[PDB]
Amino acid sequence: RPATARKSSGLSGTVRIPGDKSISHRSFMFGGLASGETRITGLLEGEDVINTGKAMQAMGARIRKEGDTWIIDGVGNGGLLAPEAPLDFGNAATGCRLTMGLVGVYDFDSTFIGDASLTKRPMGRVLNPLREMGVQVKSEDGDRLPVTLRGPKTPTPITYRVPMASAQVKSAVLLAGLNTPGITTVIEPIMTRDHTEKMLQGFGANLTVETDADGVRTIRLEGRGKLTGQVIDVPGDPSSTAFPLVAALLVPGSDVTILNVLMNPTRTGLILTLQEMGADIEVINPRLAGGEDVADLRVRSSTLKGVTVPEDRAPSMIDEYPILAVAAAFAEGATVMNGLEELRVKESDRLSAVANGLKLNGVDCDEGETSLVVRGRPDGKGLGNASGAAVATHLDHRIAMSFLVMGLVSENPVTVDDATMIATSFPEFMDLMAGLGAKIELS
Repeated sequence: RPATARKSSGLSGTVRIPGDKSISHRSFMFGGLASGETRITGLLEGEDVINTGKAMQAMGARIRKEGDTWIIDGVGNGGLLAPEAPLDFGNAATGCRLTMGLVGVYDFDSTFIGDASLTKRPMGRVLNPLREMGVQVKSEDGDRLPVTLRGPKTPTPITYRVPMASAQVKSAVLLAGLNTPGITTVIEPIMTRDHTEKMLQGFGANLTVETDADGVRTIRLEGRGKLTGQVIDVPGDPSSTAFPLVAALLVPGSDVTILNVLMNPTRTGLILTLQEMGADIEVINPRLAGGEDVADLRVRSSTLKGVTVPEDRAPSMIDEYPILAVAAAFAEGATVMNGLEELRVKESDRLSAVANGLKLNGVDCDEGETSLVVRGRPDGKGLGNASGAAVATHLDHRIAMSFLVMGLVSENPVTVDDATMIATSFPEFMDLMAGLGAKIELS
């Protein structure tokens, strides 16, 4: 299902982006665990959230949705009730793993099952630390579902050095720490997404983060402490935010306000990069949501300037390299994006797709084994492709959307060989963008 974006006259509108999955998941989980009531609006009701909510309900949380608001009466930290049946996580690997972390330390049997897909996924990175806290683990093969957990009557807090920087493992251990007396500590070599830390604090947990000279982080959590209900308006998905954000910056005569933007630095490498590139992004109505920094962004057409993007920023914007590279195609000078680390543990996987799409669209860029270099053309002259040449998306929704955004600015249209994958990632993309005045013709 190819799609073509054509030069836009100027984007305008106020849009809200679908809630972030991670914050939605934690809001729902913490909402069910905390004492008191939590009200959530903007929830991304995806598999992880849904399945996690089902599990929280299975363990005593009272959940209901009224209007656009989910209302959760939590069981209180340490208040989880033994589930009467296995907790099926379908294909929600994240919801499954975090729930395991949360529940494994409870002194009741918990069985986790999932579909064929999730059942093949390794769980050991989460199961290992649970075992170290005293959890009895019964699992298949190389620690795969189905998994039965039974926490000890009293778990032991642990000081876990995440063998490998993982926000999820860190998250699983911290959640495990919640029902554990004493201080559970997670030490991660580099700061990874810290939504669990942020949201725990947002729910009243006694959690601190120490960072040493090397940036090594020591997250300490006082277990069995209180967690209390919160009013949470879930911030939007940063990666989805990226598109209208970049489109508004690039399409001249554009003035767009994006509501409820997550401003957590571990998720906003793109925004930070654009700001350095001189993006006219006005941060307004700053506030907190479940402990997360949130603001709305008033984005006006800007003249972006090339910058060098440090490899250490990549984690905070891993999925935004495609759209940043597109933004770079319209920025002054060159933009240098370093980090061959893992664009699939490669520096030519979909990294090549982006480079190729750019080239296909007249963009002067150089793809290396360590850095992608893009020399931009702010006025988009000569960019795009008048012959209708379609960018090979390689079933990558990020490439499809980034290049559709590109066509809103390039002198010549940009076509993507397929947009179907957009429905599976940011289905409201087409409507939101068209709503802003973007002209995207779908095959």
